[PDB]
Amino acid sequence: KVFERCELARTLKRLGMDGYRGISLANWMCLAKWESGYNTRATNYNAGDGSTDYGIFQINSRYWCNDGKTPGAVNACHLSCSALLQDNIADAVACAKRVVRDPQGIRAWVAWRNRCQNRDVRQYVQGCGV
Ligand code: NA
Repeated sequence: KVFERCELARTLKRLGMDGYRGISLANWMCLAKWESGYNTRATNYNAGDGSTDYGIFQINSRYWCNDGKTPGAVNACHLSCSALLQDNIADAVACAKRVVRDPQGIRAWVAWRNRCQNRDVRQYVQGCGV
């Protein structure tokens, strides 16, 4: 599923993302935009370490989910990476929350640092009623 902007804004809000561990909704929106273009079945293979980035938040298999084919990986979110390719994003949101509970927080994603950090991201939620 490829979400419309405001459609995603309200979906994330209903899932408890607005201000989670201090991260505004607009930051979560900006992250999803640059990571996947709001596409829940987006995937990216990294031949180097045999890992794959899954879903709307492009969460990596070396640490967060199990796909069975990533050498010496772990499963911190305790989910099959398939759960991160569902049209319903509740499981992906639970995993993104687990990711930010680590030391780096939202900085865990390099795309956030490049396209969202030190910028006014309010434009991602403007007009969505959130
Ligand atoms: Na894994």
